[PDB]
Amino acid sequence: SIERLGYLGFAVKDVPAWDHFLTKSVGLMAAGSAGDAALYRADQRAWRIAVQPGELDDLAYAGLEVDDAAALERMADKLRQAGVAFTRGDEALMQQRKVMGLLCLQDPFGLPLEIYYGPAEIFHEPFLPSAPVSGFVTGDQGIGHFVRCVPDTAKAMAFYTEVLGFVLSDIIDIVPAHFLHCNGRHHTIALAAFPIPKRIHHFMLQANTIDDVGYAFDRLDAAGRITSLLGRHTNDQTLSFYADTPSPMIEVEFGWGPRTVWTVARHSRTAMWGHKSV
Ligand SMILES: [Fe+3]
Repeated sequence: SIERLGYLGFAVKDVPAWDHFLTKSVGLMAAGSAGDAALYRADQRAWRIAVQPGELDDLAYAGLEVDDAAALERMADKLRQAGVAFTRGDEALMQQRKVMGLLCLQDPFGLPLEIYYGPAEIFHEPFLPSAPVSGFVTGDQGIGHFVRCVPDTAKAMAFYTEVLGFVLSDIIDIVPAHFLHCNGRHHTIALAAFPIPKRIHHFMLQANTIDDVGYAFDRLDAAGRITSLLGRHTNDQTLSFYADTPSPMIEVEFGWGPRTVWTVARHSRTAMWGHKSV
């Protein structure tokens, strides 16, 4: 029943660094702020990534989107029937997130998830990137995807698939990482039992052309943030590179051209070619 990943919020120590990193390096558009948070756009939505101060330096929340008010109610029922605790968002939160309905819960292991419907769009104020990027691929596939580090894969799997309704695409023995989808995007969430002290390992934005990626690589390289050379994944075939975010241990992946989802298969390497570690 979850349709797609629509937005992400980070609680970071260096907001100045995050702002600069998101605009000048990644190419997102600054969209003001909501509360203590600075907002950034990637398309027509009023915002896609929120950055706020915090000693946490990690992903503070994930917005999971559904198509209408009724579907939101159906998620309410599903969560209750599955016995998962949740809370309705109040007027304050709803207008801070610019959504029309909002259920708040958390995955086991502690990641705050927000299920919403009716987001705000601003077409009269067309998106203008802060760095040279022709555009991002969002739409029905949502904002991108992230790799959630969890202590127990089977427990995380059951929740994401059984209650949230994600479906497995395939596995890669990196620790077997499990990739799940909830729309055409090969994966919106990947679950892996990595020994890092973080909620996620990385998030990924998909650009329209290979040049977008090439240009971004140079921008991030000049900043000294590259951690992975250009490459292409085995399972979704995304062509990308990885770079360090201003928050230690969390990284970004800028990619292009992934295939869309189907049959579960198993891969032994994450890279088809490339992706050499730097
Ligand atoms: Fe990825």
